[PDB]
Amino acid sequence: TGTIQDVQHVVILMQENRSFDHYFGHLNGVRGFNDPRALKRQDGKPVWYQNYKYEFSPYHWDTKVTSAQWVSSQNHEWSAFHAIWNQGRNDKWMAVQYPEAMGYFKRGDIPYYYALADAFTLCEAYHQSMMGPTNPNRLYHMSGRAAPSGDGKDVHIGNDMGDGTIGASGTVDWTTYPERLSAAGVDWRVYQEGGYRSSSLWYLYVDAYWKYRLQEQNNYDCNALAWFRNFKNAPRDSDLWQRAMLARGVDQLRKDVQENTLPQVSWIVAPYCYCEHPWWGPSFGEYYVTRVLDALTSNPEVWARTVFILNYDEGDGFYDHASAPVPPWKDGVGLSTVSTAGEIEASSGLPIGLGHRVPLIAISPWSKGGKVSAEVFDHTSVLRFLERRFGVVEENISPWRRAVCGDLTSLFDFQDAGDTQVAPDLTNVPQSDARKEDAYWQQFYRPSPKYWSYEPKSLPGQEKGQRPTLAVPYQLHATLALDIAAGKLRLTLGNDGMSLPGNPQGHSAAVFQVQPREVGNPRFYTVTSYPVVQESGEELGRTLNDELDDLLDANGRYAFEVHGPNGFFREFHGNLHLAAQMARPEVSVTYQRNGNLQLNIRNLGRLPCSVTVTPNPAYTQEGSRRYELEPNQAISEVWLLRSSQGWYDLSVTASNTEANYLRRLAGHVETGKPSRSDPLLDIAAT
Ligand SMILES: [Ca+2]
Repeated sequence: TGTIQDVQHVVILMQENRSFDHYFGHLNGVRGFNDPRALKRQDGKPVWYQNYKYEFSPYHWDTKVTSAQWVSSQNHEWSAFHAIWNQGRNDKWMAVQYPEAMGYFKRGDIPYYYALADAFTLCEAYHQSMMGPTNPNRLYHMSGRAAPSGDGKDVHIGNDMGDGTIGASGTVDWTTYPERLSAAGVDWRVYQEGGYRSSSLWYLYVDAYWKYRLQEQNNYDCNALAWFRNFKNAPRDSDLWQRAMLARGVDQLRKDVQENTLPQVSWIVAPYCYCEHPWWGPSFGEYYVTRVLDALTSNPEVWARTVFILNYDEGDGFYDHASAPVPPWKDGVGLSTVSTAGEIEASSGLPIGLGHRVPLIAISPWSKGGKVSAEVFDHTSVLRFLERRFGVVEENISPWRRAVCGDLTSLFDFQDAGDTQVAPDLTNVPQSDARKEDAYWQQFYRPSPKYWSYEPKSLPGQEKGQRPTLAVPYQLHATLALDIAAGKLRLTLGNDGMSLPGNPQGHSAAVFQVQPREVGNPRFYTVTSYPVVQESGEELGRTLNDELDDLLDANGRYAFEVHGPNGFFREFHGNLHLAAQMARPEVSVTYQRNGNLQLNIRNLGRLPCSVTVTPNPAYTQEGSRRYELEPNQAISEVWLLRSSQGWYDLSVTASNTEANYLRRLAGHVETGKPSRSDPLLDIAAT
């Protein structure tokens, strides 16, 4: 016992069109509306201000007075999503969307979801695989690739795949993971209220004037297994059609749980009235989650070996501030040690994914405590988790997606059981029934939310408090060097990977985003903790060297930021041409074993200079330290960080040096053990 194999039943529930900051932008301990490493626009304001001939900012939807649970969905086409992305700038959020997409909810509107988040594990770095519509994301979730072949050509980007119910009438013909599950011999099933032709336009997309209330019989064509040739043309009495595509119910799920005959792996699909789609409120999705939870938790033996994973397909047009890792798509935009075959759209040329943030909640006896996990995951991580548990490896996973995204084994603590019960409120259906009842009956008639009448006087804050967080394998180095001969900027990016209890040795892949504050274009890098054998016989990995030639101005001015995973910040400023003929310092880092930090300052110049280190006042109260460093000199300093929860933000300045010269270092020391969240989140952003 005590391993991943102890898990026996796995349930996957997948809702629609809810971004991260829309739900948990206020929750304490998450990288929410007050991320201190927020992206900065060209004008110098943080990205929380968006310019569309006027200044737009996020605002709090207050269901107690308006109808925020009934808002029409926005436009989230592929072109719209990529124009939002803007090749890493992420600043045209209001260019294509509409103002109402900037709203966010609070605990007063969704008590059930916030109770779940406070009680169960939440991922704040979960990204959608394709920056596009629903079906391709669900195609990735059910197959692991949205193309007939893994060469990057003919990848579906619009929407054709379907079952001829709500306008989607296509058929795709590559190997699907449930087929591998059937071939292997693992019991799998799909829970939905109806099969073929259950959903109807006449029922759901005509405002449903006859009912407009509830439909517990259809499935909204969200079954991605039904779009494949083998399934769509399987024998009517065949095993595949029995296991996958039929009519079932959540009451039958409760019956199966109480009979100790739960299918090993269950895809739970939702009816349209409950699947969180913007035509319907989050309260209905809460009620369905309550039904699933009370059905599942109705037995000790079943709950002692069950893992329930709730996630969403895409974030729709709802606002999210982070910028997702992406693979290089042309020249002059960075290099990756791992071959990006099949990850780049051939016709368009821009990369497919990954995309913005969507919530992921893990409910299991091994996933309590209200923890927050900073590793980056995509839809393929679920299939990789099934691979890790059952051993059936899906080859359809693109190599870049295999390297970048994790396998969800870092969320759960399998060294124990923790088989305790769950709070009575979340399993108590009738109060959630009351919430659904007065949500439909009251918030229906309230006026709709605007932005021209509910403009915010300030950017939204965050709930007070920290949360314990889970260890991540990312430890990074980013050093800058100036070529005194060629006058170029050389960036050394490095990774090692942290050993984990869930990761036997510590394979990991990190993505770096380099943001030009003044001039240039964002440049992305992918490094890995293991060697990668390139097609030419080389051995890439563990270290990358790049040259930032195009960032320089006409007079040598350079000013840029280096981002990453888990709040890795390195801000570099200065100038080059005049810097040649006097001294210059350089800053290097070393992660001590016991969670402390070591800072080394290296001088190769010609005259002595004084260098002062002044930490941010929030983390610690000891004073700045200054050293008079000579030419060809170096000194090392040990910085204690246990009282700051193992986070650092240092500003290194110097005298007798160039103007505008300033170095900024910031991040979290990774040691392989769970720790707390960032203390700086609850400090007001502006
Ligand atoms: Ca969707």
